[PDB]
Amino acid sequence: AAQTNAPWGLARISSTSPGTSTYYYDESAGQGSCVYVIDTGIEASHPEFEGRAQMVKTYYYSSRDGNGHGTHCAGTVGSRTYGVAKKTQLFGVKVLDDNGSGQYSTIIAGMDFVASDKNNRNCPKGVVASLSLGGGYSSSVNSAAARLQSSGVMVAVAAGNNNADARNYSPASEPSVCTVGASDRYDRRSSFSNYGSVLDIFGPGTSILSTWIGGSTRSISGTSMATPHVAGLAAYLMTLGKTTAASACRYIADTANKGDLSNIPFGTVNLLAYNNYQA
Ligand SMILES: [Ca+2]
Repeated sequence: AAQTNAPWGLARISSTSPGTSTYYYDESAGQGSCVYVIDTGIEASHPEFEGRAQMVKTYYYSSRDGNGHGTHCAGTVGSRTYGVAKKTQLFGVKVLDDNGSGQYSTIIAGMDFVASDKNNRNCPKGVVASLSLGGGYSSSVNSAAARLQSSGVMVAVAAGNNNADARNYSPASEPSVCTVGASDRYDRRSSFSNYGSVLDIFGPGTSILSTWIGGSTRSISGTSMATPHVAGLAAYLMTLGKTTAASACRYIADTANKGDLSNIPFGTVNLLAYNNYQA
């Protein structure tokens, strides 16, 4: 399949080189997979989700996304125009309030929720979780991310936006999950992207167009935006039968564009997520 004039990040993920604008992907499109977006929520009613998004949990007085952040992320995962996995099922878990904030304790609870909740969902091709959030190092937060992963969910997390070593952030520093740095359309490490040995992969994160609340769209930037590209990619690859929740991060690293990014600090992987799709 070919989507012309796609957001640059979608095009980049199906390309061996920067500077193209068409997104190429197998039409299976992540059908039969599920992605949990653990964030400010999802405006499920957005036309771009086509009935494939649902709120499953909130820790606040509402499950609506009163921010837009969770909605943007979900859109990059699986909206029809702005999504990597255009046919995946999207499940929203509101651990972050409408200011985008959340106590670590609620975030942990949300991770443990998904690990159980996938047993109440129909996801024959596999389960992915996209965590575009983080804070300072916490062993409890990392442990929760490690449980979610061990349970059979492909866990993708943001490296963080401090232009700093991600070892000092959680869940970014957890070894057993997929930690995702950000790049721009010229293949530079995004100026705010964290780095370090704990990163597993980079995805598009600068100037990323996706869905927003009020049924609109906008371009914003962050390792928050890179993460859902990798999450959507994993879901897509799982439906293709190429990989599984336990091996998807490795598989993506293995099949990545390699050595192509600039301003990657010494000791950080130079790998850009790539679907290796041959149209
Ligand atoms: Ca990691």
